[PDB]
Amino acid sequence: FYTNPRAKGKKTMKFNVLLTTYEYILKDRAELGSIKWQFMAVDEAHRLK
DNA sequence: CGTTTAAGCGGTTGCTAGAGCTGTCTACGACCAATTGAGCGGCCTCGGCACCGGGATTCTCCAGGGCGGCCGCGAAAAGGG
Repeated sequence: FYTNPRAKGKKTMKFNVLLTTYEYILKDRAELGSIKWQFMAVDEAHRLK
């Protein structure tokens, strides 16, 4: 995730696109909600109906 | 300890049960008065068990009649002087 993971400060990102599923969104919402996302793409949006 | 499997969580999709609210009404139960008949106590009487007097029935005992054994006793046959 982090370009500088050993630093104690605000760590910048290293990746560009993160592919995930719904289960790990509901499992790791605390570790993924504190990221300033620029774009979001949700496949099979009828699950979000 | 290795492996499988089913619990846990999230999700669909419609209908129905049930809680809550508002409204109406009707049968049902509280209430009261008059009444009376079912419950509690006593009083009287019979069914059955028991007590007492009287009469019929069977078992035990005392006395009479007959028979056996003794007690010397006494008439009689045989021996002796």
